[PDB]
Amino acid sequence: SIVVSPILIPENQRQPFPRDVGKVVDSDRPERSKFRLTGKGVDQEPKGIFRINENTGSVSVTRTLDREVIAVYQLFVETTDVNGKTLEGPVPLEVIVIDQNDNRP
Repeated sequence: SIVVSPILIPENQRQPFPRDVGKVVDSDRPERSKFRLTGKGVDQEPKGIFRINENTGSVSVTRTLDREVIAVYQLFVETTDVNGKTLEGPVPLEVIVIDQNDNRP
């Protein structure tokens, strides 16, 4: 089953992106299963902000972030087989935009 935990990433972080900021992993889904990531920040606006590594389940950010655009990107993950079928999910994944030495409290 997809195991996940809120990913708290600091806003304003700059390039070079993309960069892994976490890992969604499945406890038992087929070793062939590759993960989908979806939600505001992925395929929902803001689009193309977060992308998970379909195979590793590594959640990666593609650019900087700001807490006023979204305080929490609520993504949704799904385990998919090489058949493209979803065997698990959609499960939710939350990416919260934390500050860094108070970037913008």
